[PDB]
Amino acid sequence: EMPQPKTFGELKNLPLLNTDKPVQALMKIADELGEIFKFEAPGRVTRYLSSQRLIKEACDESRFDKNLSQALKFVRDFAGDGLFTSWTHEKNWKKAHNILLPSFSQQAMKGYHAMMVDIAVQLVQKWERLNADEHIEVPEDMTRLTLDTIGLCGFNYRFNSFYRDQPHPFITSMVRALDEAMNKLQRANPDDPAYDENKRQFQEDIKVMNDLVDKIIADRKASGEQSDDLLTHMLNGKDPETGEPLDDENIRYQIITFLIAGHETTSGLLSFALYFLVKNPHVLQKAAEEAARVLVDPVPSYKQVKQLKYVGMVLNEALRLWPTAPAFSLYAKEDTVLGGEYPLEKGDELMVLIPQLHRDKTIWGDDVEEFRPERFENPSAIPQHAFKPFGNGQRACIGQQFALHEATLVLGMMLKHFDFEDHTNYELDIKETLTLKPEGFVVKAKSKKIPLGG
Ligand code: HEM
Ligand SMILES: CC(C)C[C@H](NC(=O)CCCCCCCCCCCn1ccnc1)C(=O)O
Repeated sequence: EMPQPKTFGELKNLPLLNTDKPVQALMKIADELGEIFKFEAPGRVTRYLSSQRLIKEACDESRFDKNLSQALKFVRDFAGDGLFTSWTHEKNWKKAHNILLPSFSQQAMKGYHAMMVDIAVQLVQKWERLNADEHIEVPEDMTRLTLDTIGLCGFNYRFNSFYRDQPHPFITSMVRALDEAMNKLQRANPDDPAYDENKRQFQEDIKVMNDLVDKIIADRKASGEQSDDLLTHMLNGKDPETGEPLDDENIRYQIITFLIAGHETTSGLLSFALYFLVKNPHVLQKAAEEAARVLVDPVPSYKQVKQLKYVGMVLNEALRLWPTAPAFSLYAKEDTVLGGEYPLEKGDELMVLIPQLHRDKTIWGDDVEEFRPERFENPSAIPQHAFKPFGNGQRACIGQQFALHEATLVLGMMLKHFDFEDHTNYELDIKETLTLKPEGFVVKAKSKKIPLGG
């Protein structure tokens, strides 16, 4: 049979998720139980997969499709039928996928590059302007950068995060809505009066988000201004298959979806990469040498960013150890046998535990906990389905090239401009929300005093 972790009577395994750090908890469970285990809650069952052997089968699109976990279902209250929270079989999934894919291609990154540089220069200037006795709050600043980059490149909206101590009200509401959504994953009687306040606040937070986004869309339609950004493409684009464009409601859901993605999910990659670099100074030296050799102009060009090969290896190795969207869910399309040993019925759910997959010793060797960017020196020597930080197949991350372009640009500029000090000898503490973050990660940066382009 299938291993299963400890139970809590009629609550089955559900209380195991009643913790601050559920993914880390599930990883320990996988260390104990192996490549597959059953996880039961009242009314539901899912099987957690950790091995490349089984995950490669799960990633066969003829046999399994993307499932929406209860978490994703609660988030759908504000992300709607945007790309991330739609079923593959919903008309609006393929329609938006077809309309938006060209806006996310490697070719599209050339068009976003200048505005990415705009926000990256704001980060570099902030750090240049700190006084000698000060320090950097890494995740907080990386989030300023990533949120502002998606707002600007995406929809020509400036959140102006570097002008703020307290988040923009939209972000306050987005974060609190996401927290509420995932808090509901632990409530016996959702309709209890105790939760009346939570509900009022949730609706207020949804309205904050909708009002801003709907205004952004309406203002653009009225001006007729042809930016050339995601919003332009969504307003103008037609799905080649149906011949139809997106409606304004779905465009709003896509914008909210991109803003969530571009927040701590993408800034976590930068924060973990810097964490590993400061903990591995020889690797930081290699990466800084590439940045200084490649980034020879006052600001980076698109071409130069594509030449930061070792920087991209550092980012992939950070995604290997701490993928910031650490789990995705699948369902069986039909009755099928997994791995020649586990019979599944149509509808049965699977979870892919990505940090565990990325520690499969039969793929990576014994040293899986070492931070060694050289594992990605030839990124096509990596076996199929061994490395999945951006999900699978047609339901993989549409933002992968965007996230990697901004992370590579930013991290390159950081390494060119500053030497870094782990002045507190920071102890890794990974906070979990929808994403992963090295909470309390701080450094000091000493400027190399290299001028920036204006
Ligand atoms: C390091 C950064 C990122 C990582 C590791 C990541 C990871 C992932 C993963 C695992 C999925 C599959 C989700 C699932 O199966 O439930 C996904 C999907 C998606 N991501 Fe990303 N993501 C990142 C950044 C971004 C960014 C910056 C954007 C937008 C600007 C974005 C937009 C999306 C969208 C829209 C989907 C759903 C696409 C579809 O199903 O059609 N992501 N991402
Ligand atoms: C197996 C789980 C116990 C893992 C845990 N997830 C949740 O509690 C459920 C929370 C997931 C819901 C997130 C919904 C947000 C939808 C928008 C995502 C945008 N995005 C991200 C990546 N690319 C796009 C965790 O991640 O710590």
